[PDB]
Amino acid sequence: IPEYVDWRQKGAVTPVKNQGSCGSCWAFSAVVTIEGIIKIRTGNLNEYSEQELLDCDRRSYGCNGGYPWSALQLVAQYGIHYRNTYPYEGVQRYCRSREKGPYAAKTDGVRQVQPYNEGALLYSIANQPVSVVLEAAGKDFQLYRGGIFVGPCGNKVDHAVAAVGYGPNYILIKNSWGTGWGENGYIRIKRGTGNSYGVCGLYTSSFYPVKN
Repeated sequence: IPEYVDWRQKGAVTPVKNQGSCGSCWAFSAVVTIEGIIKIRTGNLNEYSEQELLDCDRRSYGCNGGYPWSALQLVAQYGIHYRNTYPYEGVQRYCRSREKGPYAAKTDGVRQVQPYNEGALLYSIANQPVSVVLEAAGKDFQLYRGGIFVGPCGNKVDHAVAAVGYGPNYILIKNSWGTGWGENGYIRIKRGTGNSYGVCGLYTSSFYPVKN
C-alpha cells in the first residue's frame, strides 16, 4: 500500500455533515462507507440517507445511539435510498422506506477488520473508506481544532466516524460534527505509536461494506 491515501482526492467522499443533537453517529459513519464503496464500483458519487437508517434499524436506538455494523447489514439485506428522497430530520421517526419507492443502492455484505492491528486497518483503508470507533468524550478531542492529534485520551470508545485515508504519521477521519470542528470537519489522528488499542481506542471496532 502507498505511503499516502486520501479518498477525498479520488472523488469518493461527500461533503461533511452535522448530525446535530441526536446520537446518530453510527448512522453517519455507515453512510460514508456506503457512499465510498458505491463510487469505487460504479464510478458515481451519491449521497445516501442517514435518516433512513436512524428510523429503520430496529437493533439500534435512534437518537440514543446504535451500531454501525447493524446499519451496514441493513444496507446489505435491503438497500438504502438517496439522501434527497429521505432527508435528515435530526430525530427518530418511523421507517418510511416503503413509501419512498425502490432502493437506490444495495451492498452485498459486511466484513470486520481484525481489531487492535494498525496494519490490518491501513490495508482496509487503502481499499476503501472504513467505519471506526474512538473515545470522543474527552475535552481535548471535543475542542480539537487542527494538527496531528495525539490525545490525551483513553480507550473508552463512544463515537463512530469514518476513516478515509492516512499518511506516514496519521490516519484521516471524517467526523459528523459539521465543518466548524477540527480541520473543516476532519481529524488527523496519530498512528505508529505501538499501542495496540490505537490512539483514543481507534483500532477497537472497524467494519466495511462489500459490494461486488
